[PDB]
Amino acid sequence: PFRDARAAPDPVLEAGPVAHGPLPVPLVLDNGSFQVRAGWACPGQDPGPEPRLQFRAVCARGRGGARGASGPQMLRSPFDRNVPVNLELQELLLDYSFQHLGVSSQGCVDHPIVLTEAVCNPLYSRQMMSELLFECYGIPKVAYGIDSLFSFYHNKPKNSMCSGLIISSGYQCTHVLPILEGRLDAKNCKRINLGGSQAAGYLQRLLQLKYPGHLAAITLSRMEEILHEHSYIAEDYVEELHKWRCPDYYENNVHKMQLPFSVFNLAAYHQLFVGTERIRAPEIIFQPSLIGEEQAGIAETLQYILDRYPKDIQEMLVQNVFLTGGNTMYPGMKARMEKELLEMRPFRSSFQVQLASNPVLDAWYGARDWALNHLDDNEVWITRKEYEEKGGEYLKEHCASNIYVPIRLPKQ
DNA sequence: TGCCGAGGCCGCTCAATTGGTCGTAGACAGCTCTAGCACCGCTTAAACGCACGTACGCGCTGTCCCCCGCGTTTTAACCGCCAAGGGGATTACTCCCTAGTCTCCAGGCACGTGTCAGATATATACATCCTGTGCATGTACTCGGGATATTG
Ligand SMILES: Nc1ncnc2c1ncn2[C@@H]1O[C@H](COP(=O)(O)OP(=O)(O)O)[C@@H](O)[C@H]1O
Repeated sequence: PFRDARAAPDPVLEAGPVAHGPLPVPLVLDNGSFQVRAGWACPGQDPGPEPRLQFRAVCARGRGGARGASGPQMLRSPFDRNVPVNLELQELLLDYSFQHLGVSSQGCVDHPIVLTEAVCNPLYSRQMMSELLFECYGIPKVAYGIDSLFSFYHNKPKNSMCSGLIISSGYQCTHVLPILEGRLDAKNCKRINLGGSQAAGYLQRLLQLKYPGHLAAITLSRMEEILHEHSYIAEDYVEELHKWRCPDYYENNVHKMQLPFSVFNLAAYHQLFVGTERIRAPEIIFQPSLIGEEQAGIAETLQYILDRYPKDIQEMLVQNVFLTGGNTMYPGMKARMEKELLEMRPFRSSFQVQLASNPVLDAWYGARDWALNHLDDNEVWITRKEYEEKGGEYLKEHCASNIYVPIRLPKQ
């Protein structure tokens, strides 16, 4: 039976939890598309004690017009396909986050910040995100990095130079990232235009067509439960669906999702039987052709990037296949990935598949551990004055960050 | 009996359709126009469409309560028929008049340009006309009783 989600927690703090040693403790801000995750670096403690503000990245303002609201509670959100592209709907998302974390007082946030961004970020987008940050909030110095690569940095066996493929899958994108000597080989990195949002959207539209008698009973927040709790990824889809074909297996494995009641009441207050549907929603990232979409999918793409290298460095970078982010949470994901990988390697060769320690939070914990180390490496950060000579389309090439290129944007 | 008378099958000859072959004449497809002026691309400052609670108007709804429907059959002539008669619609011919062709011939006017005006649009101020509302009676109605008209 379905549950309902929680809302409106009580995060309130003093003006700044400044510890011993250096006073400018940075904010660690994972600016996610599904949800934002934000908090103080809190140095000198091994386990990250409190990743506060776990909240959905969505805002309310309706037919009333005169007000808007920002916490977990018609709706809007600041992103287009995992790049932020909104003005004040970004501000009132930052404002919520700062106010609930506490801030000093004066006409700026006194603390430096580390902020996640898109695997590639359009130059205009980076420029705007820098302007909307330095101008309005007055931050002293800033760092941009990629969610996935922070999660890798967290999960590495050692704080040392590495190579691998990162497999990442968030709200509206999945990416395959080849990395060599700690550097993202962004020349031949690739992404797929699908993700967990689109899975839920498909599972919704399926069950709407299965039970037209009660369109209103099924809605995204209930699709979330069946997709998180009750769905799994096949080892081989055309074989799973084949064992699902016989009634004696079906009845033993179909999921009985009881709606809340007011004929045994199921003619409207149905038990929403999900069978094959609990496979067809996860599978979208491996076979986007279950939707209309003609793209290679996470299987053909991995082969298509992996055959663009010399045969020795393939055998190097496949030694660390890493799973992180959103959709990798499905049960069975490691097994499907390592089976699909076994067919596309030399007959006796070796590979290894690692799953992130906490697939959803390790991006933030990574950004924490990174900033807490690189406090004083002033070649890594963008300082407030640099933004006055370099127009905002500028970045500092540390590991776990997008590849910079010399370029400039006309503005007046 | 008879005879034959009446009787039942098969090549000429003509008269539409049908399809074929002859040759020749504009009219169709196409080219090059060429030429130019519309389509487009490129900006601009622009109007008007459109996605979106809430007051709330009325579309739809649960009751009882009766005529007109619903059912029958007698009959009543309506409608159908067939057969006969008369002509008038029809057919086939001969004489006849003009429909149609072409050709010459003119100027009527429909065509076209050449200028630029009285026209009507658009704004601002505005007063006024017109709508929506609220509000008495006056009639057009439904009924009952009797006179006149008309059917059988
Ligand atoms: N436990 C889970 N099982 C399955 N899917 C999950 C789970 N938790 C989150 N997701 C999916 O993860 C996606 C969001 O992941 P996230 O890393 O926050 O995205 P991003 O970094 O792009 O904002 C959502 O589409 C959601 O459906």
